[PDB]
Amino acid sequence: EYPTVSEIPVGEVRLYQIADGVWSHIATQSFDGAVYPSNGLIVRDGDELLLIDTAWGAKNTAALLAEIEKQIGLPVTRAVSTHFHDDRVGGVDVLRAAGVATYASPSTRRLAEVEGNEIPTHSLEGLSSSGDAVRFGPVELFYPGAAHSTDNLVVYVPSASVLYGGCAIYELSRTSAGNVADADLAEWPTSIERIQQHYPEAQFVIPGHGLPGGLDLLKHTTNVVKAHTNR
Ligand SMILES: COc1ccc(O)c(-c2n[nH]c(=S)n2NCc2ccccc2C(=O)O)c1
Ligand SMILES: [Zn+2]
Ligand SMILES: [Zn+2]
Ligand SMILES: [Zn+2]
Repeated sequence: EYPTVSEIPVGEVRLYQIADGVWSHIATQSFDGAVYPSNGLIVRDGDELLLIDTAWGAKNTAALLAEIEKQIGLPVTRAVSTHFHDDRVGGVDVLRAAGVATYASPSTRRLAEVEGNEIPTHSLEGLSSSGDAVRFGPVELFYPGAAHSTDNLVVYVPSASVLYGGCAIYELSRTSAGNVADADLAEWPTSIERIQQHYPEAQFVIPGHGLPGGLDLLKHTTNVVKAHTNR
């Protein structure tokens, strides 16, 4: 039963094992009087944890580490932010203070710095060209090309067929485009095509926000992006 926007108060974080040593983390945040859910990933790396993305702010991210310290007991050693916006890097100073090594592509780090946002300390090399893939312990990092943002990465857990799409992939419940202020609408469908062509084997697909599904979430995102383009 995947945790939903309701059963999580803004300030709290729930974990949801997906497979052997793979969790999503689920948080909530208020924007413009509404409440939205947010997903990241946790991947066991021997006796320690890889974190993908913050829980959308300093308070939610301190809760996330406390919820990891109650429920799993292993130390987060590294974190990756999948793009430069506040829902992915907000909480990076909290991670750093606790001893977590924070990572992002040089492009994410430059865009975060221009935007004023928290800047992960470490640089991920070899992701500057669309279709680039690099190994990062128990996951592959993949730059599909510009989509939700010019810098957006996706993460694959070969051991488990878990594709974490971040904010480049929409949940089925989302039937209109969200925040596309920094998006490349022209390149978004091609970038999703590179994800399909690189990861046909994926069996679990986690959007940046809301429910996981199958690879149908890629075709869903393409349908929503194209409808928005033709507004
Ligand atoms: C200060 O934090 C914010 C506020 C508003 C925002 O749109 C964001 C944000 N930047 N990048 C993304 S993705 N953000 N969240 C977007 C969002 C949140 C919930 C549901 C759907 C979306 C979406 O626009 O795709 C971050
Ligand atoms: Zn964003
Ligand atoms: Zn997002
Ligand atoms: Zn659809």
